Amino acid sequence: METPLEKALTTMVTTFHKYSGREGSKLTLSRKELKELIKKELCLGEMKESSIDDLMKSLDKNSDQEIDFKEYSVFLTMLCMAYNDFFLEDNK
Amino acid sequence: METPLEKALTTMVTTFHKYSGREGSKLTLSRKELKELIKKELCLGEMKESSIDDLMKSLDKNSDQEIDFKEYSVFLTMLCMAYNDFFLEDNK
Ligand SMILES: [Ca+2]
Ligand SMILES: [Ca+2]
Ligand SMILES: [Ca+2]
Ligand SMILES: [Ca+2]
Repeated sequence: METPLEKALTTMVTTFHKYSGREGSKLTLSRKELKELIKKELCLGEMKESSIDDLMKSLDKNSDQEIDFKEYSVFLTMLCMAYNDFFLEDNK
Repeated sequence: METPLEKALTTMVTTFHKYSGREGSKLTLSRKELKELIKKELCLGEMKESSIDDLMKSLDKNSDQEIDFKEYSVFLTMLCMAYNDFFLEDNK
């Protein structure tokens, strides 16, 4: 038995490991694998090419242009804060 | 239109603001709000009291004994790496 939150974490592992196998290492999202993933995973219109390549420059820790899981946790942090800050303007 | 990952992050924001609202300040998980949240989010059974008291003490960068949102992303990081390391014994 496993929660809808363990299934949420599993989905984050799913789109990560699945798209992380598009290129580079199978544990990294290259700047192409990440651009591929964001362009499917975040549907909200402004996921445009310079929005993603400047985001990428801030998600990455070293400019290797391969996103390791601890680089990728920066993405997950900002997105989980942004949906909270949305909820603070909607449920009020 | 918003993805199953945005709905996974929404689930995380929903459990978060609910338990992060349940003691101390409302954007922050106290040693009790966290011990609640973990034992609600993780069905594992090794989410035991001293495992959680070390985990809390290991999450709490600042020793204030609430978990701010940027403390809480460290929990989500360890879990997204642990379910990947699970997935690496199956989808090898
Ligand atoms: Ca890759
Ligand atoms: Ca990198
Ligand atoms: Ca609190
Ligand atoms: Ca703290």
